[PDB]
Amino acid sequence: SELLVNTKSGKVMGTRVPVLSSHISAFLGIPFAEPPVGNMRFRRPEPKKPWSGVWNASTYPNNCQQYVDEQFPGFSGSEMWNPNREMSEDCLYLNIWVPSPRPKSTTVMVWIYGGGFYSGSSTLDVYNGKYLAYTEEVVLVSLSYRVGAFGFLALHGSQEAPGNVGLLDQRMALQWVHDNIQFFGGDPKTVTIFGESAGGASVGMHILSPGSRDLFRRAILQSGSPNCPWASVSVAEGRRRAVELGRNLNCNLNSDEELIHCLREKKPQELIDVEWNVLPFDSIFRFSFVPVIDGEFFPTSLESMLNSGNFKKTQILLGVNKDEGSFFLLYGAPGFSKDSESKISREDFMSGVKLSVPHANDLGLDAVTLQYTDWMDDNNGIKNRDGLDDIVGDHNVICPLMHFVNKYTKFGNGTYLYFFNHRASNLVWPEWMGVIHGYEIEFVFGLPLVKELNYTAEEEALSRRIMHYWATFAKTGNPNEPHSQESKWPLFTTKEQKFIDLNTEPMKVHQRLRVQMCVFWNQFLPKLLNATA
Amino acid sequence: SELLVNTKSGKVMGTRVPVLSSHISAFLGIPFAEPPVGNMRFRRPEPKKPWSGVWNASTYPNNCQQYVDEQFPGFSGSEMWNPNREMSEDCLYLNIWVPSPRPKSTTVMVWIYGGGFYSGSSTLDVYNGKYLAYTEEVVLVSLSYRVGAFGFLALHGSQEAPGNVGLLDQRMALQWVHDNIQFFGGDPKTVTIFGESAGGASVGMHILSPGSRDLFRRAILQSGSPNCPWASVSVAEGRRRAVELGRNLNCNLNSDEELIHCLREKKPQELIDVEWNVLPFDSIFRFSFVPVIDGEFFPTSLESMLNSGNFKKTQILLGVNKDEGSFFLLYGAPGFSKDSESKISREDFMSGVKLSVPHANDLGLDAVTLQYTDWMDDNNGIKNRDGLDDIVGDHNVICPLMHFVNKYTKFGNGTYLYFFNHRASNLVWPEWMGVIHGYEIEFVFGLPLVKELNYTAEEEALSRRIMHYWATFAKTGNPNEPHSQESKWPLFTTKEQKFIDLNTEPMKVHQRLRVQMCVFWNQFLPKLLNATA
Ligand SMILES: CCc1c2c(nc3ccc(OC(=O)N4CCC(N5CCCCC5)CC4)cc13)-c1cc3c(c(=O)n1C2)COC(=O)[C@]3(O)CC
Ligand SMILES: CCc1c2c(nc3ccc(OC(=O)N4CCC(N5CCCCC5)CC4)cc13)-c1cc3c(c(=O)n1C2)COC(=O)[C@]3(O)CC
Ligand SMILES: *[C@@H]1O[C@H](CO)[C@@H](O)[C@H](O[C@H]2O[C@@H](C)[C@@H](O)[C@@H](O)[C@@H]2O)[C@H]1NC(C)=O
Ligand SMILES: *[C@@H]1O[C@H](CO)[C@@H](O)[C@H](O[C@H]2O[C@@H](C)[C@@H](O)[C@@H](O)[C@@H]2O)[C@H]1NC(C)=O
Ligand SMILES: *[C@H]1O[C@H](CO)[C@@H](O)[C@H](O[C@H]2O[C@@H](C)[C@@H](O)[C@@H](O)[C@@H]2O)[C@H]1NC(C)=O
Ligand SMILES: *[C@H]1O[C@H](CO)[C@@H](O)[C@H](O[C@H]2O[C@@H](C)[C@@H](O)[C@@H](O)[C@@H]2O)[C@H]1NC(C)=O
Ligand SMILES: *[C@@H]1O[C@H](CO)[C@@H](O)[C@H](O)[C@H]1NC(C)=O
Ligand SMILES: *[C@@H]1O[C@H](CO)[C@@H](O)[C@H](O)[C@H]1NC(C)=O
Repeated sequence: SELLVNTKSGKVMGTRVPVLSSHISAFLGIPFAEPPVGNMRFRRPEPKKPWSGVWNASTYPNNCQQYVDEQFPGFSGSEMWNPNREMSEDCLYLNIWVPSPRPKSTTVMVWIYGGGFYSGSSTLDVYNGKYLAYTEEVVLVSLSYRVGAFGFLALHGSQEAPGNVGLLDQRMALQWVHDNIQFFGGDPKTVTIFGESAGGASVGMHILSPGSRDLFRRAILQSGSPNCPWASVSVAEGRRRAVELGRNLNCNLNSDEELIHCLREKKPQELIDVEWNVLPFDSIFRFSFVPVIDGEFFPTSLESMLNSGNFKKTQILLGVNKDEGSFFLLYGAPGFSKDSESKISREDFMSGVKLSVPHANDLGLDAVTLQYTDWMDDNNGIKNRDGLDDIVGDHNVICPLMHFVNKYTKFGNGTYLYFFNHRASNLVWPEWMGVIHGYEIEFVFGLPLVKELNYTAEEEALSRRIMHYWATFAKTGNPNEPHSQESKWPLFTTKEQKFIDLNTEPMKVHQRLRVQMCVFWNQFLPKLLNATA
Repeated sequence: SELLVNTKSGKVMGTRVPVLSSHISAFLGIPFAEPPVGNMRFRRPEPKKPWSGVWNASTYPNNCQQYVDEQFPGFSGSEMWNPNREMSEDCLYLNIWVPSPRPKSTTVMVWIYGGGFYSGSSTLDVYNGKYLAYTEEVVLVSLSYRVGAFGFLALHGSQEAPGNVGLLDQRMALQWVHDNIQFFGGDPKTVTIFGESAGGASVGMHILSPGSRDLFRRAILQSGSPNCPWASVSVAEGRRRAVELGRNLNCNLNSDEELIHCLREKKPQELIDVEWNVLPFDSIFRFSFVPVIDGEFFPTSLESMLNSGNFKKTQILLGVNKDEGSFFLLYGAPGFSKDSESKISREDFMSGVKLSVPHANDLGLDAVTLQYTDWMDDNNGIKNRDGLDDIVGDHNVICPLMHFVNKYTKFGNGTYLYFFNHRASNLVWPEWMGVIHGYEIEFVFGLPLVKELNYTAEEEALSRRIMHYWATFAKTGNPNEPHSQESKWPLFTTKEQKFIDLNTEPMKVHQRLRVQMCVFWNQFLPKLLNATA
């Protein structure tokens, strides 16, 4: 009964599931913490009290309370990210995918979903771990964590709403995986945590946080970095938004205790409905309740931690996608559409620049504009559009990640940089959107392997290659074949700063990813805004 | 006796001179002002007292007291700009070149030599007007004006050293040409003033100055603009330098009167020897004593005058050369040589950036650096060198001229923009220096016509074309042939902003000359320096 597993918390009943004309085990819904309900809302997670009998882990668990995207109802493109289960605070569970026969001490891979820290679900179709676990014979785990106010409300000082609880949720799952994954054939001394966007930033935060370092071996970061403009706030801003939320809900503000009590009575949807109202600016790619630089989970400022090398030192595989910004412009910028090539005008361009760099003063905006405007042809609808895409991309994902890369590689043990630039043949979004943020995931989890998903043959190869790189890396700390003859994915070094692209064509090696624009975002603009303010 | 001319100041005896196996008249040394000597030093020029008898104008006059370049002794490249006559304060004379037979009421062209306002001579070989006057049958005139302290010392308030006297010198020559050029077959109602570098800036200043507008019809500007960073200073800076000069010469400073008396006793070389010591910065392309925004010669600030359209409205022909900055880097930047391809290092590059933009604060310097550095290959010796060339070029000549162009064309009557990018076949300077500042002059005056100067056949064509454009323009206000079939030199308009290049190849039309870099120099950087200071 490989489906009947006994863990240090209780027994769990699995379920056999088909995968590419075969089967593997699957334990969905394993609880790793007491339900963050009632007075637990906002508090740090508490480990799951051991249970009696057999816990049925055959179906997927609930999804955490979140904002649901309904801008394009009845459109797979955006609906594929929405909660596909019943939302509920009681949502701290994790899913495992064990190969069959159940191996022992095999590479473990824990996935942490993205979603800007305000949304996400471990139960999406696109995150079905059966293919990867099957094809690469690994123990694929998918955790979950609180999001929105629920997971990141921060009244620094209080013990009721300390902030970063959502990250602590991830830590406790990693801890569980630590103590129980061996009972599933997993090797706790060989765990790779990986995630995309907010999930990626999460991985990076676990690398930095002293209280998480010992819970994993190596890590992967997809289109996300711990130092991203949107991935965290100061204790002060965190407290400002928390109060604002309260004001937004007619609450006693006089003290933390009174405010916590008020927010703890409100139904989940009440909080969610006014969640966006706390942001300081009109903007895109900015999220209300995110990790807060607390001095605890994060010893000191992120930048200082990176300089001093105060962070876990291991191997990391990370990269980005060609058009990271397109997805956000569609949702927030003026002029963008899903039903047209969205040629942007000069006036809308100026508008998008503001929404994209909300914290910028007027001179800053000029800087950004000058940097991304071709004055030899500035009324070119196409150009302006691609210009915004790059701005949103470079500022929020690519350059922040590159800064992280360079900074990490000085103390790291092995850095692998990729540039995903393949436009899926069956993508439901229009063409101007290019290689959209988050669309490398379907290849990482190997959906191009499902013949019914009408992908191309060449795309099945890519997905198999990508999973192999991801699997091999988590297993060895290197994605390259021990000694194949296939082109090697070079090691990113401080001097050569090499990286490769990921697509159907033959591998190619490049250097200094968007180095020019990144000098602008990482060195210059920060200085300009500091001096002129 | 076409050589014997009677003017409203006295008679003058000319001299016949050979030109391309033929002859024309030439009156060298016509005095148009009382010698600015003794107590006249620094004062506004006074018209030349009518003389008795026949003034012999067969030889060239003296050159004004100036700093002599002796960085490359015995090298035609730099020596061709040095005074080729005996320097002396008594230097206010002008030269005329009248075709033979002496025509009547023909197009007149007055040349104003450049030299950063600290040097220059109307008697250089490269400025011999016999070819142009001969080939294009025009009355070519070459004036002179005081330079250095002598021509621009400015103690605003005083009447002894009011500043801008040097420009007034040019005005009085233009006035003379006005009242006497008809006696030489010239048409005072058809005078075109043209000059290069400081001379060009001069032309532009005459266009702006209310007291000069009526002295000419149309104008030409070569690699020089009235609004250039180096072409003028505020009344305050003007007074600061004047004092500094005095301090530099152990003078009573207590009052203008005492300081003027002191500077009026010192021999010309004394002043000249400490002339560079007054600049506020360590730098290249910056000159000690230049035009001062006085509220008189210049009603108000240059920028305001250009916005309000407060300036002479006529036709103008102007342009620049491909490598304006090279000449100055050779003389002031670290790393540059005449005996090598001057591949510049990253450290010397940073140094040159400072010398090139002396008025910039640290953030400004960063801006400039980021704008001209290719971070995909920043140790490329070549690139850095060309980068400096462009910086020095764009900041000091090209973008300032472009700003002038755009601003003028809103009220102008006809604007023609050229981009001289032909590298003379016999240039004595090394190749890296490209198309050096001031080397379009030899073609304007048509030296490629002299077979003994070993130019190419193709270069004789260019020189003849160029002179024709220059001549035809001064004659009609349009350089194009009334109705030839040759490619037309389009009119620069605010919308299309067209211009053409000048070289041996077939004409080509372009648009928005260095528009990208100019947005940086004309809009952004000025704003950045304003905000952050
Ligand atoms: C309509 C909901 C919605 C609102 C706001 N911002 C959004 C940003 C992004 C998305 O969608 C994605 O990001 N995407 C959805 C998520 C998707 N992921 C999914 C998982 C993997 C990566 C891709 C990418 C596209 C939806 C948003 C917002 C902002 C503000 C409001 C306000 O009422 N709203 C409502 C009031 O006042 C303010 O001052 C202001 O802060 C600023 C003006
Ligand atoms: C050696 C003389 C010389 C000096 C300085 N600057 C020069 C600039 C340019 C040339 O030559 C050309 O421009 N060129 C010569 C002129 C030529 N024209 C000719 C006509 C048509 C255009 C081309 C172009 C090349 C010669 C220079 C200078 C500067 C300063 C001194 C100081 O002692 N000097 C001496 C002290 O203290 C300061 O703080 C400082 O201001 C800044 C550090
Ligand atoms: C748990 O295992 C059960 C077999 O012992 C299986 O029948 C359950 O499937 C579904 O049953 C229905 C009645 C409902 O309870 C639904 O939630 C279950 O998914 C399976 N699921 C449970 C109850 O956890
Ligand atoms: C003025 O015309 C003279 C003929 O009447 C001619 O001889 C002069 O030539 C040069 O003569 C010598 C002696 C010397 O004065 C020199 O300066 C003259 O150039 C000519 N030049 C003058 C005197 O102005
Ligand atoms: C390839 O699989 C697709 C899965 O999304 C499917 O939509 C395509 O359509 C066909 O299969 C099902 C889903 C149904 O729509 C049927 O009517 C279609 O034949 C499928 N490609 C095709 C056209 O065969
Ligand atoms: C073409 O004219 C040049 C003018 O500068 C000259 O230097 C070249 O040299 C010859 O003429 C004179 C000047 C002298 O140097 C003589 O020895 C040379 O033959 C001249 N080109 C040549 C080489 O004929
Ligand atoms: C990682 O560490 C091992 C041994 O500690 C060392 O041999 C290796 O060079 C390191 N990896 C890199 C390339 O940083
Ligand atoms: C110059 O003025 C004339 C008449 O005043 C006018 O016809 C012409 O269009 C003007 N030139 C331009 C193109 O500005």
